[PDB]
Amino acid sequence: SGRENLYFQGHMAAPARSCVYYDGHLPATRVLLMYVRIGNTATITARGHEFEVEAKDQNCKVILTNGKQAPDWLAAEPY
Repeated sequence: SGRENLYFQGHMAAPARSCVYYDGHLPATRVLLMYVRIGNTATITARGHEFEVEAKDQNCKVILTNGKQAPDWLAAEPY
């Protein structure tokens, strides 16, 4: 609880200018859907549901270009 100590610089999602869409509730159970270039749109079909996304920024939120919010299981991380 109370020990102000630093945390190691660890492997995190690095802004690699591509958003990689995964079906994953966690960054562990993630299933590789596709790689989208930052600044491009992509129809993500998962479970027979198409999510038209736009890889807005290299933080890689899953923001649908159709105006929707995606399910919690739909993740994106920069490659």
